[PDB]
Amino acid sequence: GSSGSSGVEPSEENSKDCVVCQNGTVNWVLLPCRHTCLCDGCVKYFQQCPMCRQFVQESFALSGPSSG
Ligand SMILES: [Zn+2]
Ligand SMILES: [Zn+2]
Repeated sequence: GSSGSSGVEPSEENSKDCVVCQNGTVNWVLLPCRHTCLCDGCVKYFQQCPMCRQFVQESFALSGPSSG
């Protein structure tokens, strides 16, 4: 029972998300830089940061009070 609205999306559907698959929520930091642009899986896809391209020496999952 609609008129013809074939486009229902929020103001902005992009923020602190993966810049590789933009499908899953990034929950891993790429230290040192500590950039979260790689999903739990994409984190292994690129040994470096897809933003700063810094040799990833250590990586940990946020798993904190920071979530949407
Ligand atoms: Zn991803
Ligand atoms: Zn980075």
